[PDB]
Amino acid sequence: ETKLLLIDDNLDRSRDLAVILNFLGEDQLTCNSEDWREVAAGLSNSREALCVLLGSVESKGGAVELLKQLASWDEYLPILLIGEPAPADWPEELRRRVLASLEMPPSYNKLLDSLHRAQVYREMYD
Amino acid sequence: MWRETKLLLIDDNLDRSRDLAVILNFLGEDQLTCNSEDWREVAAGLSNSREALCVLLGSVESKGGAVELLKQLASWDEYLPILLIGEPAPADWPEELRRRVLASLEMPPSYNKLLDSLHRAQVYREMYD
Repeated sequence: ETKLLLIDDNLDRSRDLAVILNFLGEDQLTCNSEDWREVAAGLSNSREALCVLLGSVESKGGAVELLKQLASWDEYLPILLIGEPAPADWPEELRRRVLASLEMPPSYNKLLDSLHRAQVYREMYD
Repeated sequence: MWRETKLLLIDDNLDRSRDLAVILNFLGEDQLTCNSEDWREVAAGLSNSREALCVLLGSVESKGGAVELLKQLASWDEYLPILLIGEPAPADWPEELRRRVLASLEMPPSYNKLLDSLHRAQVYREMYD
């Protein structure tokens, strides 16, 4: 019984992403870079979070900093990039957790396939 | 066997209408979006009524009601199927109209029912072409 973790500072895209995820019957919590810890404290524990859906981080230290934090919160939490460049920028270590970099809106298939991939990833890593 | 088509979204509930557009956009389903006061104007931009696969119909605050709206749609093209969004087809309605409503979609829709309803639409279009 898991929830997706939707972390994206572009509010408009977020609202659209949630609409699609609800349509898809995929549960999710909606947070930004500033408040994601609070919202994530709503979950029993961290393993309730299947995957992070990540858009744009407008906080101090950017996506890479948010990501460092995510992996100290749960280093087995895989990431899904949506609507943002694939960055060769990121250190390999935290590029590792990024299952796929998807377009906005993602294709129906890519999205489902990638969520399936996040299922398996969590599972193999428990 | 085919031709290119578009969905026609008529819904005065604007937040629902925007949400529906996001979903259809996600689905790759070309569509035109309107409310009841401007639907004629928006629809005119089609080549003809036959490029409309079907109507997704929401709430109608038009002078009169959705019943009248259905009536105009029918005169326009009587083979143009209707999908009720967010509304069970009222048992109150007259069969000539009811005969055209193929499905009622709960909000937010199910992927499999939306697809099933679009399929019924296509079977219906091409039956009377």
